[PDB]
Amino acid sequence: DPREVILCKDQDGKIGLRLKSIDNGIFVQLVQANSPASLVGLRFGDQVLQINGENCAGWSSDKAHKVLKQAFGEKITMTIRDRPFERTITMHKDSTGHVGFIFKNGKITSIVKDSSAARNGLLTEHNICEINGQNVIGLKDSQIADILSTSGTVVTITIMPA
Amino acid sequence: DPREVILCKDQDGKIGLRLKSIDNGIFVQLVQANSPASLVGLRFGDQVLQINGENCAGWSSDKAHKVLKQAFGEKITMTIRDRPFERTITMHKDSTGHVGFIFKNGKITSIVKDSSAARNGLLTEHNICEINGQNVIGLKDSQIADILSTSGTVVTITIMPA
Ligand SMILES: CC(C)[C@@H](C(=O)N[C@@H](C)C(=O)O)N1Cc2ccccc2C1=O
Ligand SMILES: CC(C)[C@@H](C(=O)N[C@@H](C)C(=O)O)N1Cc2ccccc2C1=O
Repeated sequence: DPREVILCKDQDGKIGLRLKSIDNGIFVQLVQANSPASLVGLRFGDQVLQINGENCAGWSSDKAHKVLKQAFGEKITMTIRDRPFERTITMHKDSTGHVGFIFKNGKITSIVKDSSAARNGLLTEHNICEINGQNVIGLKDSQIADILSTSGTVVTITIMPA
Repeated sequence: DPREVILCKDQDGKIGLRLKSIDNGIFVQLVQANSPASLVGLRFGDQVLQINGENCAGWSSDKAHKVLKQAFGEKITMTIRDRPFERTITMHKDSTGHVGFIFKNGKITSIVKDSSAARNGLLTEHNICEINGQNVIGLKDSQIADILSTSGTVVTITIMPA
């Protein structure tokens, strides 16, 4: 089900959040670390239903950001649906220490034949969100590879359509 | 998470199934009624992981259909993941008996302002799969409207990206 969240604006007068209009709906594109957004448990992928009571259905990215910018008081209220496009998939590394997919800009671009990823039916055109609980949104590809490399045999990732 | 299914080829030498390659993965596009696919509970949206042991990752629509066509013997085995893109949303009709969205060819094309659909954050470019348990895949728009009309106030629908 959805849920309500109350959060306050920081010194610089922001919440550390980017919103994207996708199919006439507003979605969290990035949540900056240690921000008011972070504390109340907002994460990349969350759907924004209302902002201060008003429905977001139909709003552009620009409209959604302009509402928050001129939003009145200390406290903004938001009705959220938790990552509705969330898919978790558990994979196992082979002898070479690989689960078997290629990615660019944190998005899966190809699957390796007869790998663990192929076995479990991983899909391309999906962004990597987490790896074993560690959020990888807004990291460089090399930083993602480090996390993959420093993982154990069991590799659980969370994905979403691009 | 996944599961195995065994099914036999019918008199006309088919299973009554269409498969579509989506993001280097095979998916059920349509399940013809009273077919071997229908028995054993295949439905539009299911992901095909293996066909007769072999991983489907990377296969084209043509490749996937060609495997089944020349597949040896009475019995085909398939590893399936049940509708992984499934999203349910419950809505309530207004005074005019409307939840507030437009659709064409069983796909949501627009949301009505300040409706129940807007309130609950329904998205366009999503196919309607069920309505209160009733499957509406392969129905005409008018037949869908009948089911909507003959629904009560509470309207639960299942959707998927187009
Ligand atoms: C094996 C390589 C090609 C692959 C990889 O580490 N694969 C993982 C998912 C596995 O199988 O453990 N990487 C690492 C990397 C770093 C920077 C930019 C792109 C990539 C990429 O595709
Ligand atoms: C309000 C009307 C135009 C709408 C509708 O009854 N939808 C409900 C779910 C609502 O608006 O709540 N319909 C009915 C129909 C029949 C055949 C083809 C398209 C449509 C369509 O968009």
